[PDB]
Amino acid sequence: APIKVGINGFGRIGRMVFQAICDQGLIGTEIDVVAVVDMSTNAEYFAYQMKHDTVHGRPKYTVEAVKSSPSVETADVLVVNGHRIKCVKAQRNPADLPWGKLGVDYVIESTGLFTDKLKAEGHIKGGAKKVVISAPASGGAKTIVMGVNQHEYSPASHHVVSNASCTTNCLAPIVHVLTKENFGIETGLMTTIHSYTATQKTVDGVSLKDWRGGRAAAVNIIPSTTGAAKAVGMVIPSTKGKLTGMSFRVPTPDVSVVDLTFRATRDTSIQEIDKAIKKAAQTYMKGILGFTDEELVSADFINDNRSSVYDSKATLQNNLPGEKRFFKVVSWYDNEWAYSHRVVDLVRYMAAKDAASS
Amino acid sequence: APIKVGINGFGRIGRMVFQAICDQGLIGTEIDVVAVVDMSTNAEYFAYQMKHDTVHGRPKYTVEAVKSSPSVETADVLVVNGHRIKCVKAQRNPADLPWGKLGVDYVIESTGLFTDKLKAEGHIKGGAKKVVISAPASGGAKTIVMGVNQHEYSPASHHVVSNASCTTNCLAPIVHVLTKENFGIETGLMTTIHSYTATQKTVDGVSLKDWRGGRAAAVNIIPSTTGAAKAVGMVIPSTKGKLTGMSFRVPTPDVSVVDLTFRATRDTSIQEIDKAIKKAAQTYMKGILGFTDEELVSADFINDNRSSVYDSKATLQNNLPGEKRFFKVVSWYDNEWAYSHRVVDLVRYMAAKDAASS
Amino acid sequence: APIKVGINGFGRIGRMVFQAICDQGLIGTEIDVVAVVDMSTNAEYFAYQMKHDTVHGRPKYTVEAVKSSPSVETADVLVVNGHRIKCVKAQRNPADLPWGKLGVDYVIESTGLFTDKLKAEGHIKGGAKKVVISAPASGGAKTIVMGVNQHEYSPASHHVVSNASCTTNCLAPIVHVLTKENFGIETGLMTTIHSYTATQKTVDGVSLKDWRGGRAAAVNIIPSTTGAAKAVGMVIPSTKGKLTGMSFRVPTPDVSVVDLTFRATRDTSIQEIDKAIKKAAQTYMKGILGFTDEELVSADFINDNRSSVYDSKATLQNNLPGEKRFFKVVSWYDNEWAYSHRVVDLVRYMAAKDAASS
Amino acid sequence: APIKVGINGFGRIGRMVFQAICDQGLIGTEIDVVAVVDMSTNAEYFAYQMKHDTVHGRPKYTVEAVKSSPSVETADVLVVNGHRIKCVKAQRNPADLPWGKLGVDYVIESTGLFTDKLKAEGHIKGGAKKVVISAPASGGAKTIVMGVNQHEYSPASHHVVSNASCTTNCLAPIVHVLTKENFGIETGLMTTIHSYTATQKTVDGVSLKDWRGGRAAAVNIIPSTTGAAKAVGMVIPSTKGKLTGMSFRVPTPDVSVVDLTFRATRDTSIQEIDKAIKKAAQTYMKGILGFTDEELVSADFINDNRSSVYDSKATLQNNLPGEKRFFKVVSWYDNEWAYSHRVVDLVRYMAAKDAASS
Ligand SMILES: COc1cc(OC)cc(C(=O)N[C@@H]2[C@H](O)[C@@H](CO)O[C@H]2n2cnc3c(NCc4cccc5ccccc45)ncnc32)c1
Ligand SMILES: COc1cc(OC)cc(C(=O)N[C@@H]2[C@H](O)[C@@H](CO)O[C@H]2n2cnc3c(NCc4cccc5ccccc45)ncnc32)c1
Ligand SMILES: COc1cc(OC)cc(C(=O)N[C@@H]2[C@H](O)[C@@H](CO)O[C@H]2n2cnc3c(NCc4cccc5ccccc45)ncnc32)c1
Ligand SMILES: COc1cc(OC)cc(C(=O)N[C@@H]2[C@H](O)[C@@H](CO)O[C@H]2n2cnc3c(NCc4cccc5ccccc45)ncnc32)c1
Repeated sequence: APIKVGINGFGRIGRMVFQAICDQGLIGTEIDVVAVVDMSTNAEYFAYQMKHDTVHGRPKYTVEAVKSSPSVETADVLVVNGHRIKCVKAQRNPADLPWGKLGVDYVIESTGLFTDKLKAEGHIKGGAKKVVISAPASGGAKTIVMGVNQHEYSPASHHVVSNASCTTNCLAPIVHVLTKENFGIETGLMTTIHSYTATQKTVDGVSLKDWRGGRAAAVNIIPSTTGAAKAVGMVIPSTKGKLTGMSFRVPTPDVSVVDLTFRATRDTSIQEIDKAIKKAAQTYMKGILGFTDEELVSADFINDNRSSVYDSKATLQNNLPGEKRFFKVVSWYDNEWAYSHRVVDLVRYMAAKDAASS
Repeated sequence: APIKVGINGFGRIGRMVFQAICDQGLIGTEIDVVAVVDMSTNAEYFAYQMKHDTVHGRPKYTVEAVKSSPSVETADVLVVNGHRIKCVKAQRNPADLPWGKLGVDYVIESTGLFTDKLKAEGHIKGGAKKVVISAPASGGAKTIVMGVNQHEYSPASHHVVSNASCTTNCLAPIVHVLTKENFGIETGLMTTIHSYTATQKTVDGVSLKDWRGGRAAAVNIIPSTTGAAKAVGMVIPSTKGKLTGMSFRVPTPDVSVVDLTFRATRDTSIQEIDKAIKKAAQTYMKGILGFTDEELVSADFINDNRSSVYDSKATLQNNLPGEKRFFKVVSWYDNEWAYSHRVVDLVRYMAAKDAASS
Repeated sequence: APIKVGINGFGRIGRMVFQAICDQGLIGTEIDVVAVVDMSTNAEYFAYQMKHDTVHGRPKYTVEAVKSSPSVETADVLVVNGHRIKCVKAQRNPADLPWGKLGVDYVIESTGLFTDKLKAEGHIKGGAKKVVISAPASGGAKTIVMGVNQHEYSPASHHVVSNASCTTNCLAPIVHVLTKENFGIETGLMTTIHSYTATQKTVDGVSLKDWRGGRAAAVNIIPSTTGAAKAVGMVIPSTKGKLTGMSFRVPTPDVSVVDLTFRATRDTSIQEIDKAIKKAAQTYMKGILGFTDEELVSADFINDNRSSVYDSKATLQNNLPGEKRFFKVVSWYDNEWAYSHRVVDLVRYMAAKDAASS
Repeated sequence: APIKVGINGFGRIGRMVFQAICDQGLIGTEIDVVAVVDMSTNAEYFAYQMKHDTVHGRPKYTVEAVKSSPSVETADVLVVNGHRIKCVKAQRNPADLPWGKLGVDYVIESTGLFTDKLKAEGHIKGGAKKVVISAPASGGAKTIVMGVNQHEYSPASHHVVSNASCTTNCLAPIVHVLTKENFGIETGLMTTIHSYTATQKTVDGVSLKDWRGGRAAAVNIIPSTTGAAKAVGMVIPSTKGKLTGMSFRVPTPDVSVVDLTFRATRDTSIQEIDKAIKKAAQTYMKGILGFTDEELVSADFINDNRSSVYDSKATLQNNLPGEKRFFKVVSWYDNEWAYSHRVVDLVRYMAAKDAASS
């Protein structure tokens, strides 16, 4: 029984998510992407965008654009590895979307305009069963981070779920084992050296909400606030009010790194922490949290699908010799690639669980 | 009698133009910028943007934001070197602008939405007397390139003028001395290595009109088209249908270079062309066309206000040993800074001539 | 009978060449890289450099560093896909290299210090049979561009061959078909928008020979001279003194594009030229010269091994409507990747022909 | 009595220092730069390098290259604002420099090859009096940070002084007031997002000592270690073994930022710390420690000569709501410009004190 999904909003996020599905070879067999929705239905343009990625290169699958009817002037259907995907026109209100008419049960909300629990529900009123917001959510939506708290998903209570953010998906895993392995965490501050994103400007532009955010992105180091710190508090309750952090947008199109500085509950050492993270990466966190012993740089993590990949050498070489409480942990993450795979993982999980409970 | 001007659209272009007025020390004495119009009237945000520029640095003048009335919650008035500038709320149709009520005679149209002669004329219906479009125009608007054909401006015939484009303001000067010095020009192809601009995207985004133009700007070499070639045909009629060119957008926030390859009418040499350009730069083109004998790079032309600055070394060293017809000329230009000064020079010219003819 | 090859100089060029060999799955079976020579014999460092590449990503083969004798402190042997490569200490004079002692017949001279025919011959005096300079040569060394004039290679006369440069390998193929298909070429000027290289500096630095070439590389458009223009005159005699060109180094780590402007001998059209290049690419130039009908950017050519891939849309869209003589041709090239594959192709060709003639 | 100074090593650092002098308008009157030493004496090249800077732009003073004798083929004398500066030939051993013969008392060691106390003393053996190493020093040399411990300079005991590093000159000031204002500092970890430098590579290159540091600089986030953390322990004794930090080299040619995370001794608040830093910046730290309330970005600090400029907004907005011990402090610094001005200030301080004690 292929999971009927729909993607509302086919921008960087949307496409990435779709590509992640196709990349995992789930298209057709496991997941059926009935359709994608956006301000345009020009399938030829979508194929172009999918076939060529500045950062992620060429896809391992075949993409072609065709016409639903030999009547239509411009393609409106996408064909990935044979499977057919419908390019549907966008709506101002999610409830106006023909989800029920199309047979879509799970809608991936990635337009960034419906991050509010109430507004997102519109998809269900449109005929959808479940909605997964590919970004932080507001309005009391269940936030989940694969590898940290997916077990808290309630098929009967949760209908609008949030996959949090890319940064949160990198920090939470670390914080998760730090607390689970009973290392404790009195308080902590994290800084993320983050690659610039679509919301930024090429040259100095307009940004009334975020003044710094409007400055030339690939020529500046741009400070910015982030909720990934507090958000982890929702996935890991015990950390509420103990964690906070900021971001530094820098001249890279993709891949970011987390720098966590925290104080432990009981005396320990950087070595202990090191081994515990590695051990977790090889056991209950495999696939989500990984690690490296190599002298790597951002470029080396492109297309790495782990939500968080711990940098052992960087960590061990930059802590106090015999410190027992104050530590710094460094973990990388492909802010685009990994997050996308997590959205897929979240959907498959929910679907598998929604079916199990019947 | 200070020229009463109004800037419609206060983005990069609008500000740069305004900064060029201030930088030239014309604010107040020579030019009276009665007001600027944008979707926002937040003078504090405008002050911020003017006081800090990634590429051009800090201004040589003082900029402060004040309140028209102590009642207003957020500053709506800009104070540059004592002169007061009004921050007015934008309108959908230029004709609704209170130009006449503000006493504005010359309007600088730089929103990018009224490049059409018919739409731009709305400012005049709004009360303005003359309009200068800070970009290429359509609908039969007189196009002028200072130092090439300002003498063709007709106070009684032209009311909506276009200052052309940055690139055109770089090529025209060259082509102008090439034809004036009777070198001739059978045909010519020009390629411009241009810095990326506001219309581009930080990361792969949406660009239906220009597909390549949607790719990550600071990380790719992006081919694009340019009308600068044909436009020079309107400023210099003799070149109609003889010129054409293309552009390559590269990873630089500012400063571009023009690579002109053309075939001369009569036998000559690159040394001849070289001496001529330098001669013209020192005489009838001074201030508009300049040149350099130094081993410079793009950064070296930041804040250079000449529309086009000829590169002697680069030219002399890259032509055929004894060629007599087929040549290549290289000239730099600060695509932001110079163009901005030109808009100011055009306004001052129009104003002086409008007044002279009474 | 595995070709015995030795790499002198294991820098960007040398490694790329090596990776090209391994990538083509030639390591061991077809080509035996007996050893690589450099200022360091630290195999662990070389492994690191080969296992991680900022631009080309991770290798498809396995690389491991081991010790020749359990005695040595630091590994001095590289093991790729099982094959053992010796890491040998560099020498001031190539004649001091143990080529004969190692059984090396073909030496890849890529240190950039022995581009002179006389100095390169030192390898032969050292025991080697043939020398391939992975760069433009001087001193009368035979220059060869695969796909254009490899047939002119003489196993008895040519012992020190030059693969030319990346730029020459992109332009020659084009020029080759232009002349072969009898399009003619009175004169021609080419400009290459080239990615920065190892010879450049991160921040303004020292470069007595090339003043401009010493300025911050990733933040400037840096003009420079190129011999790729004249060099094509040696591979395609008929073009001697007819071609010339220049380069513009821009802020990209890899991939460049050639902008060729030329005047044909007989009347023709850009469409004729377009179809001809596409035909040549699909026939006698397949593998060397390719083409594209897509709206691509530099990043799309990363890892493309064709010496030159013609841009059809960019070319057709930027030429004069009904021009018959003056044209512009656009072709891209992964200046690093493709050139490397050519070096390997040159070597295999030579080796096959040296054996045949006996 | 003009301070007789000599610059050994005229690279980025050297020039910067020399330009700092001229910029301050000290050249000639206060400081007499008798000469500069480097592998080359080509004054014309030096003038070029000084008249054009990718990051800092054009100089406010005039630079010209002349010949000591109308005999010499290439200029060997620099003429800034009239003052004459000799361009001397470099030596392998500092003791072989004609410092005594030239009348140079204070030598600025900025070659990076003589950071060792013992080797640097060679300048004094060459006839010099005092030596200032424009970089961290080893061998037990007195390290001083203007605004933090210049008073600890002993004219009779210290003959080889170290101005520390750019990063240390940024963190020290902050830590200084943190301790002086009795906020206390149990332990502290600092991360510095640093622009790339001359030691890095444009494309993946050779770097045996620092493997990651060899990777393409302007296209990666590169982790690295830094002694700036421990170094503050020598300038501020009470901080020994309490501080430690790391660095992240990002794609920016200049300007860096410090992210300090520390635990205080007694209960306090971020607001307290904020007001304290500002107070200190207006009083005893003026000229060394500055601050901003604006939404700035890296580019906004170019040409800022303060050793450290505290970011109040960034700081206040990214700490825990009611935290009393665990805090984060952010401060920018033009790693090139500021440090250079400090070197000059150190020299003027030492000279004024050397003379005072007689
Ligand atoms: C690729 O094709 C194009 C072409 C285009 O230009 C016309 C814009 C976009 C674009 O913005 N594309 C957006 C971008 O790629 C991504 C947001 O991160 O999702 C897209 N997007 C934005 N709004 C969307 C929507 N409903 C909202 C909506 C629908 C109808 C009217 C509205 C009026 C006011 C405010 C909202 C309105 N439904 C689906 N995708 C959306 C995409
Ligand atoms: C700096 O402050 C802000 C804040 C903001 O968001 C709230 C948007 C902008 C912005 O877009 N800023 C634009 C940008 O800075 C610059 C274009 O290069 O001009 C601005 N701009 C956009 N439209 C403008 C206009 N009339 C058009 C117009 C007026 C009224 C309603 C309209 C409805 C639909 C379509 C057009 C409408 N008049 C003047 N400046 C304008 C600037
Ligand atoms: C990773 O290993 C390292 C370490 C290093 O630092 C010490 C430098 C390099 C490096 O420059 N590496 C260079 C770089 O990778 C590449 C040139 O693009 O070739 C390397 N290279 C430079 N000279 C070489 C040589 N013989 C010349 C030579 C050898 C011995 C003495 C000489 C004295 C004077 C003049 C020439 C001398 N043989 C092999 N590779 C060479 C490589
Ligand atoms: C423009 O002028 C040029 C030209 C050049 O190439 C020809 C190299 C440089 C350059 O490297 N320039 C170096 C660079 O700009 C900076 C160090 O970061 O200082 C320069 N530098 C390096 N060594 C120097 C020295 N004595 C040391 C020395 C002197 C003589 C021989 C030595 C042999 C082995 C080891 C050390 C040797 N004295 C002054 N400046 C120096 C500068």
